[PDB]
Amino acid sequence: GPGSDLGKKLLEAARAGQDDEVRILLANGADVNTADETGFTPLHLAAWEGHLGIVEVLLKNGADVNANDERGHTPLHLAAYTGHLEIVEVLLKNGAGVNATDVIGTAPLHLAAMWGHLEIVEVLLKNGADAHARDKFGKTPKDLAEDNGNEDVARLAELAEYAHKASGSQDDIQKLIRDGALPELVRELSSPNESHLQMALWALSNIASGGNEQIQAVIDAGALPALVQLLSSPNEQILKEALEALVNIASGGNEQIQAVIDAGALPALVQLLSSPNELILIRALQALSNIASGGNEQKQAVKEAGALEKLEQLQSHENEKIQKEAQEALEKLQSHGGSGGKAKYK
Repeated sequence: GPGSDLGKKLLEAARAGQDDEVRILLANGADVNTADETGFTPLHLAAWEGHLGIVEVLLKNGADVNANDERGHTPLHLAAYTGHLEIVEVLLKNGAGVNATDVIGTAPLHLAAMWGHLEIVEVLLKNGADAHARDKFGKTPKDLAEDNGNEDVARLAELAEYAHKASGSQDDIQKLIRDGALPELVRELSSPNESHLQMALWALSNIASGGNEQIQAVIDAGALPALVQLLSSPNEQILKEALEALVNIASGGNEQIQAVIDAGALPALVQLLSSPNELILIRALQALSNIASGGNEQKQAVKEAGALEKLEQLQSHENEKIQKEAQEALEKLQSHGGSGGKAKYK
């Protein structure tokens, strides 16, 4: 009874995937945010049915990306459930709320995880989804993935939970270590899945940023050989994250610095000073500078690795941050100019 036939026709064209009809109806003033008695909008229908072009046209015409239906689902919930990755990406690019919850506390990540849509899980996490969100019954995305036998999703969610805790308080980090997360994180430093590597590297690097006792736990779990071997990765994001973890470990005591050297870091760090990626270059430089802040045995190892000549070359680098870091590292190694301080990635 309520509602116009023009709005009804737009809903039906969106559901049916009739792209030109959607265009024509919108051109004739059909309300892009038409909602039936259940709060279902054209954008909900297009997301559920997987019509990417229509999703894009509706958003271009002002569709409410965060419209809720009568059970609290948004279009992002529906695209995540039905497995439409590009639609998920388009919705998020247009402002979809990644942590929207329905009337029982279910978020889009719950639905993607429960139905095994791994890439969607990755995209939701990258856009800030709460990995440990609990619905009204206490279930997390990991719980639902486990209950549905999606172990790949469950493992990523577990690593994302660890990474969240590792960015938290000192008590959070201490509980992570107590509960035995470090061996799992280190094991994942050999994973062929880049998403696992990234989560594990973030968690371990963040743990190593919170004091020498926390650095020692990371060392004792065996992280150093894996971190060093990841410096041959072809993926620049992995290189950056592995280097940040090594920077943090090398901010510790001289015996911890020596552990970095003994794990083989120096040849890779010196070579990485040649990277055209200046974020990679400066992190390798900061790792070497932290190592040079150790004792004379550590300083001498850096010199024997050939770092002096490369550091001198960097004094003419166009990047002035690199120039300054290089000068400070050289002064640390040669002329007791060790006020360069310890680099740290918090």
